[PDB]
Amino acid sequence: GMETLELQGAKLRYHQVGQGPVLIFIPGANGTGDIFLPLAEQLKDHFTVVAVDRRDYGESELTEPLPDSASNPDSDYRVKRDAQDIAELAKSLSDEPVYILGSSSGSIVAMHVLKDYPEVVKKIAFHEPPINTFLPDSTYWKDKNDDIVHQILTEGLEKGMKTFGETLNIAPIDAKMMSQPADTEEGRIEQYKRTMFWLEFEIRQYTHSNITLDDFTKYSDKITLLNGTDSRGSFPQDVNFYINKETGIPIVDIPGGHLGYIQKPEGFADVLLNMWG
Amino acid sequence: GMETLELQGAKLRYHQVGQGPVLIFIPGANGTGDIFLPLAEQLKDHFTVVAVDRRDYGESELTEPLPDSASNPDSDYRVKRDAQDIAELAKSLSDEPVYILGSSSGSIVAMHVLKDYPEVVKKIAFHEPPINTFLPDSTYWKDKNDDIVHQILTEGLEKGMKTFGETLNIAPIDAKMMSQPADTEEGRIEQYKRTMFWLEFEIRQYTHSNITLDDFTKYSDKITLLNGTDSRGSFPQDVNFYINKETGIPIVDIPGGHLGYIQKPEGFADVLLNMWG
Repeated sequence: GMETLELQGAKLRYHQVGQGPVLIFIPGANGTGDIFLPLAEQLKDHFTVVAVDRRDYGESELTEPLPDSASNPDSDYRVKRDAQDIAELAKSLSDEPVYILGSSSGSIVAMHVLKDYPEVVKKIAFHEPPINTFLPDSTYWKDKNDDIVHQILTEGLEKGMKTFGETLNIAPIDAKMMSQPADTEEGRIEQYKRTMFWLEFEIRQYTHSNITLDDFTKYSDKITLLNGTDSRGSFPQDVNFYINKETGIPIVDIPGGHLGYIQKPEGFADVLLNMWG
Repeated sequence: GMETLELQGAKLRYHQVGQGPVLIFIPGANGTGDIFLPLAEQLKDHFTVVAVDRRDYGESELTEPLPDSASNPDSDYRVKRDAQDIAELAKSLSDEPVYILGSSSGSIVAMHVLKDYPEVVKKIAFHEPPINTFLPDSTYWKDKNDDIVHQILTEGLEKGMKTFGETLNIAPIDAKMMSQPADTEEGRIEQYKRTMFWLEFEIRQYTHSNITLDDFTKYSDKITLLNGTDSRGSFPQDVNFYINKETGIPIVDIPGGHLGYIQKPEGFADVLLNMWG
């Protein structure tokens, strides 16, 4: 089983194995203490090894939502919160100061532990830290860092709905508006989760729904098949062409492309109104 | 404000505007009824226009978790659930059958409405549906569909931690293991959310933490700077080089690369044991 320390705002889960003085390992960008278990196995005879799931990852769970300003690139809430987690964890296990090793972003947490709770630090190791703040060329790296983040949020969205549109033969215009990044940071990540949910839970399950031609001839007099006039050649229109030629349901051409209801709202209306109004 | 219909397992939110017979619009892959508002504005004088947030998107909220088998590419739970939402929505607003238009995946929902609740369907329109099941070449498109999904889950993970590793000058080996896709579907999307959380809430906030050289000289006798021997040249090691040359904290070389604690667990141990044991 996995150990639990209940602290302010989170249930902190850790692995613990061995005998002796306490050795705490703080994980980097992966964030889970399991990456240290093959290391713990070697040291188990000489230290009580503690490998923590930092509070936002793995078996740890938040009992309170992250403060809203945590998304601000400048916030320091999470890194101080993680360091207090480690100090509180050391105090729960040992009456003397403990050994601490951090790697990558975990060594940055380790830097904040020494700075703010040195009383728990007997000895400490910083393994390959990527912090840039004190470097004479800090600005160069901080700006490089902000650039790739903003890139990835924007480029990840459009890269998926392109190979897709390209195999479905949709108009480039149409893929653009569909994978148009939102005008905001949270709205970019907002849109980003939807797009993943749509991938895993919608596209495969719906395009292979159990629908047959008998589901079109049954009430075929109630149906209309709509093709946009800007998006000829796309896979969706070939579907309509097949339904039409096997069932006799008419195809009505309607302005705009695959998003014609919002591309040409007035023309879409006029066709709908002529159809049903 | 936005309207609410409470149904089994979800609070279904919709927009409603206009006068006359009911016109329901079912959104496609974006999943939210707001995409139809410029269209509703044109029809508002001739229909009561209803533009639904399908239950997994937007202002709609699940009151029960999706059934676990929803992630199976073959599941039909969500598409039948969405169609029942529409039938229940039509019944709540109109004593006579209503007009229904679906687009893209929403027209696939519309196909399931006609099939299962035709009593609510007065007239119905399928706008450019991407369903392939009944086509003579179904298999060709279904297999194309599964391919891009499995691609995107795998290729999205590694594409971000490459431009990153390349600007931080980390060893290719090291980027590989860090953006190594998990051996499972949920574990690929599992790892995938962590990676996004790490982007937005960790990398910028930690690498620009407020740490100065005085946070290294203060208890510098307790500190050790660790560089892996396989990852020379990377940005993290230049950080250590700077700390070392400004403060006198020694650098201990330790086997493995940026993930040496798991790459060379036995060698990492021996160096740690010689250091502190």
